[PDB]
Amino acid sequence: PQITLWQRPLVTIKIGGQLKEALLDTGADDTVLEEMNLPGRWKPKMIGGIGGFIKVRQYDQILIEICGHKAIGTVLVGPTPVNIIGRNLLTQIGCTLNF
Amino acid sequence: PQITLWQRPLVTIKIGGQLKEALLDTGADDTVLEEMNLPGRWKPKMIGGIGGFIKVRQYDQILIEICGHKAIGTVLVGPTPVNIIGRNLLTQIGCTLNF
Ligand SMILES: CC(C)CN(C[C@@H](O)[C@H](Cc1cccc(F)c1)NC(=O)O[C@H]1[C@H]2CO[C@H]3OC[C@@H]1[C@H]3C2)S(=O)(=O)c1ccc2nc(NC3CC3)sc2c1
Repeated sequence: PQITLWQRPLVTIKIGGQLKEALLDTGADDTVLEEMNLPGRWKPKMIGGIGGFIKVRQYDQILIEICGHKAIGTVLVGPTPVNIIGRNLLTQIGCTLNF
Repeated sequence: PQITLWQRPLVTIKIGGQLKEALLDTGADDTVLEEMNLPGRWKPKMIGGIGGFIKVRQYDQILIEICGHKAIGTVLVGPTPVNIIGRNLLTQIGCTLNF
């Protein structure tokens, strides 16, 4: 699709057997999801944003279906206020900005 | 232009007589710039992001030239780690996401 930006660019994702909504976020290097139940091992990481940092669990080689496209990569799970799809996965689905 | 997302989507902006770089950020509702010298009145505001909140100065009807396109709107100025162009201004320059 083409998505204009008059509203937040939310999409449906499927990850870990679960359906969620997430924001297509060109300002995010990485993908950060709300606390959720994922299988597998993970590693602790801290990440920064506008208001300081948060501790996240880093999961690698996770499958995520984003508005009907499949992608595999790193997903960070922790206390983010919004589910964010970052450039690590936006590149895999072929997303571009245009103006 | 069309911008792919293998690198951060940075652009040059001109605001308040000054040249800066900023990130085209579809995950940002509003535009948030580093502390900088802007003329005019402003109002205090707090905004939230991944790691808590920050206090910003809200300036309205500010002219900003973003990669060669002009836009007028609200700019929030405060301790953000990165200069962010949000959807309030991305819509004015006609920016879309595509995949
Ligand atoms: C600050 C930008 C630079 C980065 N952020 C991505 C922005 O798009 C976030 C998304 C957002 C939206 C809503 C709530 C949020 F909690 C967060 N928007 C944002 O703060 O906007 C603020 C501000 C704008 O107006 C309004 O609109 C939303 C909200 C409110 C006030 S990030 O989430 O912090 C991030 C994400 C991934 C990531 N990966 C990293 N990896 C390591 C470096 C390698 S670091 C890193 C940091």
